[PDB]
Amino acid sequence: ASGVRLAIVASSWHGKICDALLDGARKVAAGCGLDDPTVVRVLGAIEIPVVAQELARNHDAVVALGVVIRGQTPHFDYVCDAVTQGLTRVSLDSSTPIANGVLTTNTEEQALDRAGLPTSAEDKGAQATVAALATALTLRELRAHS
Amino acid sequence: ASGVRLAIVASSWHGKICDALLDGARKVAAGCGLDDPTVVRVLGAIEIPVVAQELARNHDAVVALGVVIRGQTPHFDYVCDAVTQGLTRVSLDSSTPIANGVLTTNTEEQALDRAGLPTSAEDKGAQATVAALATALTLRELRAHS
Amino acid sequence: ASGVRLAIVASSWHGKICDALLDGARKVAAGCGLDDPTVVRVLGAIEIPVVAQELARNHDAVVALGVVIRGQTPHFDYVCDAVTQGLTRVSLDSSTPIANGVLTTNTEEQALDRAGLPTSAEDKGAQATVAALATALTLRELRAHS
Amino acid sequence: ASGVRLAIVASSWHGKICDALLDGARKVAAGCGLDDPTVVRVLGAIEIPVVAQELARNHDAVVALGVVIRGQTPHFDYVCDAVTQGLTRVSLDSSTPIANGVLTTNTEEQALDRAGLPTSAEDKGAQATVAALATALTLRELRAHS
Amino acid sequence: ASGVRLAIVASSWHGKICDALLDGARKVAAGCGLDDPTVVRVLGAIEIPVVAQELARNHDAVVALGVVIRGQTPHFDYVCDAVTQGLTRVSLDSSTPIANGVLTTNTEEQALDRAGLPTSAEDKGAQATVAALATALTLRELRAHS
Ligand SMILES: O=c1[nH]c(=O)c2c([nH]1)n(C[C@@H](O)[C@H](O)[C@H](O)CO)c(=O)n2CCCCC(F)(F)P(=O)(O)O
Ligand SMILES: O=c1[nH]c(=O)c2c([nH]1)n(C[C@@H](O)[C@H](O)[C@H](O)CO)c(=O)n2CCCCC(F)(F)P(=O)(O)O
Ligand SMILES: O=c1[nH]c(=O)c2c([nH]1)n(C[C@@H](O)[C@H](O)[C@H](O)CO)c(=O)n2CCCCC(F)(F)P(=O)(O)O
Ligand SMILES: O=c1[nH]c(=O)c2c([nH]1)n(C[C@@H](O)[C@H](O)[C@H](O)CO)c(=O)n2CCCCC(F)(F)P(=O)(O)O
Ligand SMILES: O=c1[nH]c(=O)c2c([nH]1)n(C[C@@H](O)[C@H](O)[C@H](O)CO)c(=O)n2CCCCC(F)(F)P(=O)(O)O
Ligand SMILES: [K+]
Ligand SMILES: [K+]
Ligand SMILES: [K+]
Ligand SMILES: [K+]
Ligand SMILES: [K+]
Ligand SMILES: [K+]
Ligand SMILES: [K+]
Ligand SMILES: [K+]
Ligand SMILES: [K+]
Ligand SMILES: [K+]
Ligand SMILES: [K+]
Ligand SMILES: [K+]
Ligand SMILES: [K+]
Ligand SMILES: [K+]
Ligand SMILES: [K+]
Ligand SMILES: [K+]
Ligand SMILES: [K+]
Repeated sequence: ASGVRLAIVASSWHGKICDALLDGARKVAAGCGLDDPTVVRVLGAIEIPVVAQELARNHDAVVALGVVIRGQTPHFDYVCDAVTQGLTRVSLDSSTPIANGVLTTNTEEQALDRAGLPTSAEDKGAQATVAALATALTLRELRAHS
Repeated sequence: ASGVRLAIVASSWHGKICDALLDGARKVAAGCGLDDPTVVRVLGAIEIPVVAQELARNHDAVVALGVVIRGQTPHFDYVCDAVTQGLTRVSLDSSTPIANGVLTTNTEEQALDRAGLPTSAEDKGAQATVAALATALTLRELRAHS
Repeated sequence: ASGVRLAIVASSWHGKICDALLDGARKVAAGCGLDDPTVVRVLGAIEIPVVAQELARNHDAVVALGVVIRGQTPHFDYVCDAVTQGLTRVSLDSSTPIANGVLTTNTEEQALDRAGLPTSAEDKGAQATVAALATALTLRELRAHS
Repeated sequence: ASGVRLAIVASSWHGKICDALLDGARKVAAGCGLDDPTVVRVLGAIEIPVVAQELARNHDAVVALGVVIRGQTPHFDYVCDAVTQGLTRVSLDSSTPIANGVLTTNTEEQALDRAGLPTSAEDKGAQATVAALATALTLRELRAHS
Repeated sequence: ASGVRLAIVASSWHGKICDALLDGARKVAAGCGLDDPTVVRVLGAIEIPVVAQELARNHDAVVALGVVIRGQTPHFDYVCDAVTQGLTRVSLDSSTPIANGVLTTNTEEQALDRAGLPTSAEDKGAQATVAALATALTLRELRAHS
């Protein structure tokens, strides 16, 4: 995937988990021959789509990373709705894969188990990056060349 | 339906169930006189809409196939929301039927029962392909000729 | 309403209830002076929006008819979400009333009770056609004439 | 506020409660010295957005009035989804305030208590009309002038 | 951030809490070198998106502030849906961060605890303003300059 132009936008709310997701995404990229993806940090998940929109103008794939954990109020629901609506719109507006590596969990324990920290069962940041690269390559093959 | 240009995009997440959906889809297409539909694989359901969008540009119908099974977190809900929002937008943007053969189940048992395996109650992949082809033929008759 | 150009698109999933809805729609149309509305059948509710979009280009109102009954899986929810998002978009894109006569029930008995059979409490097919025609006539009044 | 061009669109479903909302709306408009608002009736809440779209072309603000009361089926949910999606889209397409005076209650008593009868705790018809007028005035001040 | 043009739109439903969110927003802005953000008041949360849309034409970031507290009817859900859908669209239409500082809580107690009063656990008005400003600065760096 060495010719793929990859961007990663990672939210910061939930610093340690977000750092873990970003590390996983960056390692997949480097594993795939990309040592220099564009990496941008934003404060919360709601800020991701507008930045992803900008990044989609100059990249073949964008990986969105973040962590949303339910609390005591309906806020969780609306944060997640905004992200889903935003990322879906951006991908289709730009005809560019925007992989969703934004964790949406009920508990912190669940988020930790999915961030690819040392004891985690999985890494959604890494998975989201494979998805982004694989889709970019597939689109490259489907589009105009001769 | 021998003149209809059909594309099938299939998510890889639950590989065995996805293989089963694709088999049903392909057999329907072949029975209707189409031995060579455009078949594209993607990694996860979220990746389907952007690829479906590309395929809608030069096909009369697109069949989306995949399997989303609910787990411990709200992830299931947001994957399904993205797929719904995306496929709906793509079909209307492109004025092209995008048939939904993306299983959205609570259990693996339920998904298996709907993948048209020897013992399955039904085959969602075959059903979605019938729907895509029937709708394309209907649109052809509705539109400009002769 | 003899001057209004009416289309009716009806899904075939749950055939007898759909037939019942279509009968109610046709009777209202005839009563309002329209013996020959454009009637198109599709396989499932998900196929309605793209066909409604096509019909909206050539008609003053479209009636969407269908039956979606909840089963074992979350699939009901997303089918209904798709229908709602699609018809809403189509109505506003085309500035054309698209009446929602798509039943969304928990049981078959509920669906029967709203299909306007001899024993039914109401006829949603008839209701949706009144809604479509009334709204078309209202828009005709509000828009440019002399 | 005497120079704002106001339109009101009110659905007819639950006629008495719909009339109460409308009286509250008209009272506010008269109280603010408005030239007779454009008043349009539609059959059900789903018809409101397309008519509000037409009204927004010729008015500084639109008040949407209606009553949706939950029953036995999931249909309440999808009616409200459609209204929410439609009105939000119309407001933004037209850059015009569309005030949401559409009651969404679980019971008839709840709707009555919010419709501005002598014994009502609230008057949501009046409130929506205040919001419409205020927002129109705010926009006028924000936009281009001497 | 002294060169960023900031706008704040604040709903007046729940006056005291709104004032508190606004104070947090203004303090963050002042701390980052902005003493004079554009501040606009609206009556309800549903009015925010149309005003944010106007503000986005003339500003680098917009902070939406407000308070939606659940009551006895589903109406809370649809207000929050409208705000979520609206703000998300406005941000992407305008390619401008629209920060969501609209509290969505089950109780008045919860809203007070998130408004940054003296004994509050957090200040979401302050948080939303940091988000808006950080995202504007990020976008400035990503976009065209020499
Ligand atoms: O990445 C995130 N992850 C998050 O978990 C998050 C974020 N972001 N934001 C806010 C953020 O998305 C925006 O920056 C903010 O709304 C301003 O735009 C949140 O308010 N949250 C908290 C959502 C859950 C609310 C809760 F804290 F659990 P509560 O106890 O208030 O219900
Ligand atoms: O076809 C799928 N089928 C799926 O079941 C799926 C997919 N895809 N993706 C993610 C995938 O769609 C994207 O590739 C990813 O978000 C990157 O964009 C998932 O996270 N899932 C799992 C959703 C359910 C998560 C769960 F495992 F059940 P959990 O226990 O974490 O709640
Ligand atoms: O009119 C309908 N009415 C329907 O009830 C329907 C339809 N259509 N479709 C599918 C259909 O909308 C599309 O043709 C298909 O997805 C291909 O695009 C469905 O899958 N359904 C079934 C939804 C209910 C799910 C269930 F069958 F009960 P389950 O037990 O699998 O949850
Ligand atoms: O203003 C309304 N208020 C309403 O309460 C309403 C409306 N409209 N419509 C239908 C109507 O919006 C459209 O005219 C129709 O779908 C055709 O487009 C409804 O079906 N309803 C009722 C929703 C269904 C609830 C119920 F009838 F009680 P049920 O027991 O069937 O769940
Ligand atoms: O900022 C707000 N905060 C709010 O809490 C609010 C607002 N606004 N609006 C209405 C408002 O958004 C609009 O101005 C109105 O719909 C007209 O467009 C409301 O109806 N509410 C009340 C929502 C909850 C309703 C309830 F009071 F809990 P109920 O008991 O009626 O269900
Ligand atoms: K791109
Ligand atoms: K929790
Ligand atoms: K990691
Ligand atoms: K090619
Ligand atoms: K096509
Ligand atoms: K499960
Ligand atoms: K099969
Ligand atoms: K038309
Ligand atoms: K059932
Ligand atoms: K009937
Ligand atoms: K006129
Ligand atoms: K206007
Ligand atoms: K009830
Ligand atoms: K701007
Ligand atoms: K409460
Ligand atoms: K404060
Ligand atoms: K740059």
